[PDB]
Amino acid sequence: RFLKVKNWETDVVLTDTLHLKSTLETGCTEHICMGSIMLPVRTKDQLFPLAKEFLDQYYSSIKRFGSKAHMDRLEEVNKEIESTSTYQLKDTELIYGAKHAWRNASRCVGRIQWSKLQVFDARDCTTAHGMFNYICNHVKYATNKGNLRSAITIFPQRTDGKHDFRVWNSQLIRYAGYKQPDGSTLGDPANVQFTEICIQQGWKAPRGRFDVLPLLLQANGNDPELFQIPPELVLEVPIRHPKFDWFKDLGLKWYGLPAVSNMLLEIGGLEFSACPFSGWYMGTEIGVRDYCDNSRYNILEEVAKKMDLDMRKTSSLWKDQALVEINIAVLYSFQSDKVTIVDHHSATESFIKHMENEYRCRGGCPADWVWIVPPMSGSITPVFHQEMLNYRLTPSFEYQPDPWNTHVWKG
Amino acid sequence: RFLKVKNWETDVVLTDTLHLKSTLETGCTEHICMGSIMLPTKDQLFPLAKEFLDQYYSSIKRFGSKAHMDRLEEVNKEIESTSTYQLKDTELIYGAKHAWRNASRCVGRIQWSKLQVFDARDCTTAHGMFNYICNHVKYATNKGNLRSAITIFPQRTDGKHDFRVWNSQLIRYAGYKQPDGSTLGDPANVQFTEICIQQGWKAPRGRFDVLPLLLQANGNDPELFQIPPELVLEVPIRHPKFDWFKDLGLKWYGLPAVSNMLLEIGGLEFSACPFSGWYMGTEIGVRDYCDNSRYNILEEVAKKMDLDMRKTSSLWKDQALVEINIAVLYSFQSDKVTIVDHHSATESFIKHMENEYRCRGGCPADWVWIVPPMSGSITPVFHQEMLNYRLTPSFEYQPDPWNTHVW
Ligand code: HEM
Ligand code: HEM
Ligand SMILES: CNCc1cc(OCc2ccc3ccc(N)nc3c2)ccc1Cl
Ligand SMILES: CNCc1cc(OCc2ccc3ccc(N)nc3c2)ccc1Cl
Ligand SMILES: C[C@H](O)[C@H](O)[C@H]1CNc2nc(N)[nH]c(=O)c2N1
Ligand SMILES: C[C@H](O)[C@H](O)[C@H]1CNc2nc(N)[nH]c(=O)c2N1
Ligand SMILES: [Zn+2]
Repeated sequence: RFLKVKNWETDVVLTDTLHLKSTLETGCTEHICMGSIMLPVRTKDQLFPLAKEFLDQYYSSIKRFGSKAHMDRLEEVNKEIESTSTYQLKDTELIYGAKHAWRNASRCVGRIQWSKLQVFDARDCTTAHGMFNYICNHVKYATNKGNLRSAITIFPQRTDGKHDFRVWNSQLIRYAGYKQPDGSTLGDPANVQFTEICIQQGWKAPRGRFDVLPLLLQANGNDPELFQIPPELVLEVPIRHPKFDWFKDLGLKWYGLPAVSNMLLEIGGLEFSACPFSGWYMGTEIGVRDYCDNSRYNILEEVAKKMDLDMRKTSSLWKDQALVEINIAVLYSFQSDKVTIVDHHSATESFIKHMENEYRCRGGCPADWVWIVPPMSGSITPVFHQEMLNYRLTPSFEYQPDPWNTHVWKG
Repeated sequence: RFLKVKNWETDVVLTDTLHLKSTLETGCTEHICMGSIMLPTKDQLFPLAKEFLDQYYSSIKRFGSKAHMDRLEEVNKEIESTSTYQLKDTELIYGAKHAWRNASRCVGRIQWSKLQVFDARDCTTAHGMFNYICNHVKYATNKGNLRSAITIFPQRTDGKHDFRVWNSQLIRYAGYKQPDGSTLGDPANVQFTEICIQQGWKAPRGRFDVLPLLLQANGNDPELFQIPPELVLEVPIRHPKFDWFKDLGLKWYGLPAVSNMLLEIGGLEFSACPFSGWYMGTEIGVRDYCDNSRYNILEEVAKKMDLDMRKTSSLWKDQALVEINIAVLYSFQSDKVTIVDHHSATESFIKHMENEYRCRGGCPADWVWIVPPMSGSITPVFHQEMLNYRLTPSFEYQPDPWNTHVW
């Protein structure tokens, strides 16, 4: 079964045959589409087919399908599964799996970069302190004095699910939030709950509007521990605007390294509950979401005020005006400090090229339109007019519940 | 199976039960989501009719009543006898208001019940059609105080006699292929502007020439008609801050009146059913002016603003885009023509969602189409989870008439 997708600005039409390799479900049925829903212990019984399928994929990519190298690996993994109830990935296999999870991420606009991914094998890690060491190295390498490099660090896979390695933070670097008695929030509203945990776990909080949270790390299913990232490793950028000299006086900064640390990496049926990975920011992540979402730093009002905007009727589009300026500032500040960042036009254009290339070379490129289209100026980026097919391939990055909701406390 | 939707900006949760009444299909499966794809007999007809009449008599609190059963019987008889049937005016009105209500891509549905239905089922000719349309245009325009309306021409019979309005909107600007290679007027209407010329229209070859009407009655060849200019309200576009704006020579028409869709009620197919409301600002400003495949005025506007167009990261496309959309809203408001901004409209739609969840048990919505084409995440709909499914009565798409019409 072939499937065509069309781009209504260029009339370019592409055919998908890759969706036939799709395993997991979408949340959708013939009678309901849930494409806008945000969030729609494993036995040997189901493990080996996942192993085989994965290993068949792997040996195809290295062009050794059916070889003795292929077959003996299957034989090896097989035996290890019924003997030990799990199995270990070779280094080559781990690397492949990670890159491909990235490549399979249907919600990711940055996947043109997927082949260049520095994989750090942290599978020999046994403790929280060990975790801290690995993570510090990750940051230092990834940051690279502002010239950011994609990377992922991979901690021990899940076994019986009672011995999970988890990074409790949603991103390695992120600013504290503090609900005040009066109801106002200080710092980042997104991280209030996590800050409370951290504070409870012993963290002494500076209580400023921009405090870098401590790492909260759990190894082998033990109670998580706190660690301060050395400040010298945390690259931040003061936000200024090129024309408005009062912008700097708003006192905004942001960190340079987006490093997501709460997702689950699945490869050949193996689950990696701690797999922090990092790239570089698209400006609208900071400029549109981080500053301008109502449930976040919410500076729209103050920026609009300082710009003397007609804030009386929304039909003055003051909100829209202030948003654009804030995004201009974010990009200007990062480029001025030589810290890698991409604007939303550049990134969406790159993605379209990537995707075209993926259809030609791979038979498709699963993509979630709801997530790919940037949160401002949608229709003036080329992805808005791009039809996209959404489906799920393994290896994949998956959501997993907040560890504080599931963890069994020792003492 | 009793689905929940969450707004991630306000933590509001609504439970959807209304989807379980869904009749048509989505294009999606458990293996593939197609939510971003633009367009995925006597025995057939009675079930369809019964479902409609069931919901109608339920809506008037007469479910299972004698009147219900009597009507169900009467229609059942007519179908057996005539291989079709006719809607009582009340059913027709109910069905139209509900097809709008069920339009999952429409951000405007808060207004759904205040729709004026003009029954044009007695119409027989294209001339008759023209008269009905003129009347619709004048009622709806209402000197700039726009009112929603739909005019419904005879339903389909045997497919050989359909009524069709060939224009996609009653009012749209012509577009012509320049020898110089580019495009003058509206590029989206080039083939139609040709077909009108190709059918005898005398194009003034301008930039904003109102297209003529191509009306087809009873499966006949379509006829040309000019809307009386005094009925076409237009708005010159000026910026409230930039005086140079006026010299770009831009205007737009006030009445958005979609005319190429098929209205389906109780299994019957109204292939000619032009309807109209009022514009959300972005429809003209973001889409009609700045889409590359349209009037694409972005570059030129930005130039007038002397923005750094050397690198994409100066966000100059974004800056201009806002100003353009400010001007559109400013012009319409100043000339007292009804228009809504995307902040106001989306806010209303969330409130309308609330209402439909409460009073009806849900509200089908297509996020890809509800979220405006600019400033997406600073509108409430962006963080609003939605469920998409298809209820009847509905507006469906239908092929362009030329591709089908037996001449
Ligand atoms: C290097 C440059 C990259 C850019 C510019 C980029 C950009 C983005 C953006 C903007 C999102 C949506 C975020 C949001 O607004 O919520 C996203 C999603 C995502 N990215 Fe990328 N990304 C990059 C690299 C990576 C890397 C290195 C990985 C992993 C190896 C990755 C994996 C993902 C995944 C799994 C999602 C889905 C988020 C979810 O499902 O919640 N990305 N990307
Ligand atoms: C009264 C004010 C109204 C507003 C502000 C409004 C707004 C909108 C907008 C912005 C769209 C997206 C269209 C696009 O971007 O091309 C849309 C689609 C739609 N509207 Fe509404 N509308 C209004 C009235 C109506 C009326 C009176 C009807 C029918 C009786 C209607 C039925 C529809 C349908 C069926 C669609 C989607 C068509 C499709 O499936 O492609 N609307 N509307
Ligand atoms: C269910 N919520 C999804 C969600 C995903 C998130 O991860 C987004 C994400 C993931 C990987 C990224 C990699 C690079 C980059 N520049 N941004 C990236 C952004 C963040 C917040 C939320 Cl709320
Ligand atoms: C650019 N949009 C494409 C498209 C629009 C369509 O109708 C848009 C439409 C329909 C009804 C409307 C009613 C009011 C209004 N302001 N806009 C309205 C816009 C139908 C099919 C397609 Cl493919
Ligand atoms: C590719 C995508 O399906 C297509 O461009 C859609 C996206 N969302 C839209 N939304 C509206 N309101 N109108 C449109 O024409 C479109 N186009
Ligand atoms: C309800 C909806 O799915 C949700 O708000 C999505 C919309 N699109 C998004 N797109 C990006 N890039 N990031 C997001 O968090 C979201 N949120
Ligand atoms: Zn779907």
